[PDB]
Amino acid sequence: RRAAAAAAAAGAFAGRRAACGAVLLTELLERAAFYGITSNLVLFLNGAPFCWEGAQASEALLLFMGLTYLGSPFGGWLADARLGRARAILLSLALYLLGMLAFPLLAAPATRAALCGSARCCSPATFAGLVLVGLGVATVKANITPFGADQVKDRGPEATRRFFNWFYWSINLGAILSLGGIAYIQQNVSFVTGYAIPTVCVGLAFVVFLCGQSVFITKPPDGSAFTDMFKILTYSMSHGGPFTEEKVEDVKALVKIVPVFLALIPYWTVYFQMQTTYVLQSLHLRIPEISNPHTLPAAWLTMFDAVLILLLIPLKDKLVDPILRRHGLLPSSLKRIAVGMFFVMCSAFAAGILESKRLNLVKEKTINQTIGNVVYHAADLSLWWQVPQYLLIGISEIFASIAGLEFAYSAAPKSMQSAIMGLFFFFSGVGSFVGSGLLALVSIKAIGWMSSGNINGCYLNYYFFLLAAIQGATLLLFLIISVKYD
Amino acid sequence: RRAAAAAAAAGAFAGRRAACGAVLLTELLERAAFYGITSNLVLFLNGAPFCWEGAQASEALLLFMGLTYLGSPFGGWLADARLGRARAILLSLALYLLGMLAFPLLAAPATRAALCGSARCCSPATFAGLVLVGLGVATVKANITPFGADQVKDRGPEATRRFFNWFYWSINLGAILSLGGIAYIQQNVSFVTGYAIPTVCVGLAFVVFLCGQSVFITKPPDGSAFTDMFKILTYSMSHGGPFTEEKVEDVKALVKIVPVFLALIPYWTVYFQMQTTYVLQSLHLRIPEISNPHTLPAAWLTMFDAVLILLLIPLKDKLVDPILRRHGLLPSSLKRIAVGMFFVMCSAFAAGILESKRLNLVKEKTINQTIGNVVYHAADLSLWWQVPQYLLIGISEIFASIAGLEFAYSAAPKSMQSAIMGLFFFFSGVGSFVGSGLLALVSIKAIGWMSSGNINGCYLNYYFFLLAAIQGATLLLFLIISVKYD
Ligand SMILES: CC(C)CCC[C@@H](C)[C@H]1CC[C@H]2[C@@H]3CC=C4C[C@@H](O)CC[C@]4(C)[C@H]3CC[C@]12C
Ligand SMILES: CC(C)CCC[C@@H](C)[C@H]1CC[C@H]2[C@@H]3CC=C4C[C@@H](O)CC[C@]4(C)[C@H]3CC[C@]12C
Ligand SMILES: CC(C)CCC[C@@H](C)[C@H]1CC[C@H]2[C@@H]3CC=C4C[C@@H](O)CC[C@]4(C)[C@H]3CC[C@]12C
Ligand SMILES: CC(C)CCC[C@@H](C)[C@H]1CC[C@H]2[C@@H]3CC=C4C[C@@H](O)CC[C@]4(C)[C@H]3CC[C@]12C
Ligand SMILES: *[C@@H]1O[C@H](CO)[C@@H](O)[C@H](O)[C@H]1NC(C)=O
Ligand SMILES: *[C@@H]1O[C@H](CO)[C@@H](O)[C@H](O)[C@H]1NC(C)=O
Repeated sequence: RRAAAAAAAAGAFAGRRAACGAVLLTELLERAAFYGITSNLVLFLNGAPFCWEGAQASEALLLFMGLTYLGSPFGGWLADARLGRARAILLSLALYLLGMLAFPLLAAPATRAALCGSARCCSPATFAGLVLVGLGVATVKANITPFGADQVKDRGPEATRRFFNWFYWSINLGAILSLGGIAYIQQNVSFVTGYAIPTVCVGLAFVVFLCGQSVFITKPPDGSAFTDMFKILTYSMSHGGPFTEEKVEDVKALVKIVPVFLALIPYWTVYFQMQTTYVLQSLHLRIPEISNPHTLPAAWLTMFDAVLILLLIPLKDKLVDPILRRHGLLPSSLKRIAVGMFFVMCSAFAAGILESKRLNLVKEKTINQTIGNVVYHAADLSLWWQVPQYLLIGISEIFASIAGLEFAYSAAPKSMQSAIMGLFFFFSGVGSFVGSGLLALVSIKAIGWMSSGNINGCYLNYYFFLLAAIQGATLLLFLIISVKYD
Repeated sequence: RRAAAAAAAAGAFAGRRAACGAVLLTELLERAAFYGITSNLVLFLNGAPFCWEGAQASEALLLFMGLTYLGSPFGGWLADARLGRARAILLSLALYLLGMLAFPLLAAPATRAALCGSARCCSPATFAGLVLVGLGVATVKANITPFGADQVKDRGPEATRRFFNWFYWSINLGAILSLGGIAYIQQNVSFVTGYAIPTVCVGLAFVVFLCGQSVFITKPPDGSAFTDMFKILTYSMSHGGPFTEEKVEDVKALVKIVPVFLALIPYWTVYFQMQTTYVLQSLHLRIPEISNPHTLPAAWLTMFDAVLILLLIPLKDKLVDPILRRHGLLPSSLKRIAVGMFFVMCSAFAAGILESKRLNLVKEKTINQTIGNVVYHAADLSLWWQVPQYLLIGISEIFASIAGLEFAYSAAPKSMQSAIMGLFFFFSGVGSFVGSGLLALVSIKAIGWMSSGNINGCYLNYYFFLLAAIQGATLLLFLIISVKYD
């Protein structure tokens, strides 16, 4: 019946198999370049060409990441009011490549003198490159996600759900490629060759759109709507009556989806802190060697999470697209976010248990292992015991990560698409920054949880339990908000 | 509108304030007597009048508890087919008082010779008394709960929801009275006076119904329905067609509510194990003294849980009857069970954290404290640190315990009321027994979690984490079952 019809829709892609693979490949290459920059920025800045202090490099990376979140709302508005999505993404990719071209030249010893030969050694060029890269990334992220789902939007709302699966899969495949191959070359072979590859990736990602301009679905720009709902918004949030035709409906949609985005700040707060502290714990756990180029990169550890995601996304798809559809289970995009939050809390609890075990074991004996150029003191507890953690968050990223994008896409006005995604990725950055502040809070002398690269004297288990409690409170609040919204 | 109407219904009781207080008082007295028997049965059996071994007394108490669960389905059937609820409860209370009269006589030194003067010293009389008490308790429990809600059933389904709140409140008040006063006298003053009081409670509970026979709502017995849906059930589970008039509907209801009861076995499995191991942990924690009669009873520790429940039930009622009704939040009786399971899992995790802290602290120093007539080795960690546990389960008993009874009452055929409650209380016993088996499982030499009254050498934290995992899996399964049922 209806189920049969929906399963038949799941039979999507179909005609448009080109228009999609192009977007998937473009996002893969863009993510590969982004992770190539982000993985080893601090090592590059604190090295031979640049004599920046560790604090300066950390602040530079923090500003670069913050720019990629702050520029998203403005990148989305530019792609809706003044330009189309295709042209905006093309301009953003051109700017991203321009910012890309700076780092290989600085890495090269011959061309470094031309740029900055004659505190910070080469602050202007590096800052300009980082600003350009951040603006390009912010404009691409806020615009590629709705542009890709535009091709599959005609076949109802299950084709856009299948597309957002292989979009996340391509993102994670690009992350694996960048953090595995490029991050290895950047630290073992040379920085020139390690930074030339992501530039070539950006160059190839630009060619794909030019080749695929004949198969994409475009929408004419419309800034009149933005003017109507920004300039004369203060004149009113509802009850337009005879004045205005249906723009009051999209004003209602905006003011109704803002609270859902606001209630998701603690989710990102916990999620980014889990990204950081999980790697912190992995560094202090027994890591086996691979050979008899040395000192495997620390970025490889992050790969672990994404390594799960790939193996889950096909499987899940099959074992979720029939199984959960013919039974009418979990159809909405908000209950899936709730399930993701539940599994985030479970992962936090598992991490706390493992950290308590590690802190109990470390009092007996400790070994030294080198990662990069620094030796960490680790207990004699195998790294693979951290596998149960990464499953639970991985399942979370199966549910909460994709469903968040689906909700941001579907529950948004047609005119302001790619601008609601801008707010989504901006509130993600706000959550990341408040999470950094939370980490700074528990590090004070009054609490002393994170008073000290060795964490054998820091109670990471209490931090994990606090994150679990925050995630539980967020789960309850989000359940209430989702019920009220529906 | 509709909300207003429902809030007005909440304005219940109203006319029937007598018919209810009578049921509440009867259940209070019955629970006081039951907890008077259960609290100190082992101490009585292993003492001066009786020279039973500890294993024999434990087996006797286990059989007594198992009888109270096994007799529930048959007690409910007797109250529906052959008798009315009022007459069945009166007969059960008479039998309960008859079984009650045995223990004071055995405790008294003069009358002990008349009963058993001339292995187990007085097995026949004690076994007969325990059998009579168990049958009486089983028949009362399966019949008092639907009889009490019968008075308030006319004013829609919010009066039966308010009644089931003050019913649980009266149960917990009776538990506090029995475990605080009676359990104190049974161990400090004398067993004769400590067992005379619950007999007087049973006697008073019998008088209340005789006084309230003029204000109760009764239903004529109907065994023809039981014959129709038992004897010729094998002839068919649906599609009756011209044969039968609407009994196929109640057959459908039975076969549709059986899976929900089956999926609740792990809930009771975890809940009873939490009842036991929480007291086990409380015994090994620093307990302050009260005076300068000595050796406060161990049963007082159980009081802790119920001590919360009282303070929650009024408050909750108010802060849930307006607040959660005008907002249309959590109206069904199964989502409340799901919330209770969530809080059970959270309590298990908190208990595991506290147990890990206690096991870390015990390695430094240990103190000795006497409870009853046995000294426990306890860490120097305050007992009140166990408060966060008992809140989380207490909230659970606010949601899962009451809503389970509401679902058992509402989702049941009109003819088989008090027989579905029999199955409810029987599956509760099945869950209790499988929980006892689970505790016996983790005590084997292969696992060794509970290899040994001192638990300083037993990993209770791993047991708590296993209970939390079981509760999470039960939460997921129950969510799926509840969605399919609705
Ligand atoms: C006892 C004190 C702590 C009050 C507890 C309130 C919390 C525990 C309970 C009470 C009200 C509940 C919410 C009421 C609103 C809904 C909508 C319901 O359809 C799905 C669950 C959800 C999201 C509930 C989540 C849990 C909840 C927030
Ligand atoms: C979703 C939430 C409720 C999960 C519960 C996690 C929190 C509330 C629980 C888990 C472990 C619990 C702790 C268990 C052990 C200790 C150590 C003791 O020295 C003080 C109490 C304290 C600190 C408890 C505080 C509350 C606690 C931290
Ligand atoms: C609802 C469920 C999933 C909650 C998760 C609880 C379980 C699955 C988690 C919580 C703590 C985790 C443990 C953390 C620490 C250890 C000790 C180590 O020597 C073996 C792995 C092991 C044993 C992990 C096994 C999985 C684990 C027990
Ligand atoms: C990835 C693997 C572990 C599959 C995971 C399945 C579990 C995690 C998910 C998938 C399907 C989900 C259930 C689908 C059915 C429903 C009905 C929905 O309206 C409420 C939630 C509930 C009860 C979901 C609970 C969580 C659930 C059981
Ligand atoms: C660990 O490092 C410390 C500091 O250099 C050193 O003294 C100690 O011997 C090292 N242990 C091992 C096993 O290398
Ligand atoms: C605890 O009990 C043991 C065994 O009787 C005893 O030897 C020890 O001294 C006791 N400790 C205290 C503080 O009483």
